[PDB]
Amino acid sequence: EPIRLPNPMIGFGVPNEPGLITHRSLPELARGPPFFYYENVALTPKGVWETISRHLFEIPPEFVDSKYFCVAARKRGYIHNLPINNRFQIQPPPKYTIHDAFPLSKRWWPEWDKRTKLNCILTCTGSAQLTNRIRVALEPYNEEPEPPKHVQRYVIDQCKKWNLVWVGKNKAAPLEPDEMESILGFPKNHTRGGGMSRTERFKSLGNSFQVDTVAYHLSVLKPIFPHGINVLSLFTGIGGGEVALHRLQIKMKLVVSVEISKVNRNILKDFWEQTNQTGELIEFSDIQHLTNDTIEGLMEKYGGFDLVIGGSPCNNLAGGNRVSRVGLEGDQSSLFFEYCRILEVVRARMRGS
DNA sequence: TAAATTAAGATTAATAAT
DNA sequence: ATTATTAATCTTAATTTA
Ligand SMILES: Nc1ncnc2c1ncn2[C@@H]1O[C@H](CSCC[C@H](N)C(=O)O)[C@@H](O)[C@H]1O
Repeated sequence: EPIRLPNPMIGFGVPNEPGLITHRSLPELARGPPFFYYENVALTPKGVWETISRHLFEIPPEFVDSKYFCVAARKRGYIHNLPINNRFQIQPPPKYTIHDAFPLSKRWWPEWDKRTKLNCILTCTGSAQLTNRIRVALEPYNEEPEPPKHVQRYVIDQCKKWNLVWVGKNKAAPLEPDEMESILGFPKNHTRGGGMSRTERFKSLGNSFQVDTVAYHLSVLKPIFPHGINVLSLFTGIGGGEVALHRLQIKMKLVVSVEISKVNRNILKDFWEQTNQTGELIEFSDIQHLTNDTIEGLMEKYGGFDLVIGGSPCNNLAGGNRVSRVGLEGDQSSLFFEYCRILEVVRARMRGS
């Protein structure tokens, strides 16, 4: 049978909502050590998560929309072998509604824009030409109490489609990098510096984790590892998993990071020093060049990995991709099988066979 | 020439309507 | 329950700025 997405998309449960599940039955092969945590977009071409689950020991994905953790939706699938009881959220949780998340916006927000929630944060931002087109469409009705319905429809659907917020008179503009940073749960200016351009900031932020969602899942690790963990971070990006562990106060004795973007590696190392991490950070570039024996050598030096965490590329899965939405075997999304290859090396030492 | 700008539909699912 | 309509969606690439 095909994988049906859960409605509501709350996974095994989210804060302040009914339907929390405290126990599941995992397949014997799925079982740690190591713990592992895999992330990707939920809204793939047909059959993709079935294949991902087949290669991750038939674990059913946990589908969670991050709108239950912040102001912006983020419908993601999570395959992991973590315990699911006694999760807790990092504090304080981010603002839940647009009204609280954008305090100045009530000055410009139209009554007929009924959004209390933003849509997914993506790598492609709305253009200044779109802002002008919306402004021009609304101005012939400035002294009218309300524009006609067909004009309202165009503006509303463009604000949703491009995740625009009202910032000036008849002015709907996309989110700023620091706003994306805060909604995704990163500290302010996390992706400012390290040679990252504003353009690259948009892409890296759009590709990243929602930290509060991932932290809520990883929270179960805190009683398990009082002395911290050795982490294998695959497709690290701007370090969503590391920020989550940091916010959970779970010591990272070691992070071996694999991330091909140089500016992303700079952002992660900047975070490592600015938060005064006492553990060691090791940075690799291309996962395709990371050999099995290197993983085994690292485990022999540092004593294995307690957690393997990563999200492999989505560009060949994402609905926004006009060119190469060819599925799991696309040039970038096929790097999922590199995640499985590395994970299997860790499992061979940790659990055997 | 790094950085910025802009527009380029299709695929599903969720929801509404028989 | 079945069908039709609405709705969301970790993007690529060509091009221009500066
Ligand atoms: N061959 C490769 N080796 C290593 N990393 C790669 C790669 N190809 C792509 N990547 C990286 O895979 C990442 C996928 S996006 C994942 C982002 C991460 N979860 C975060 O919190 O930010 C990107 O950062 C991309 O640069």
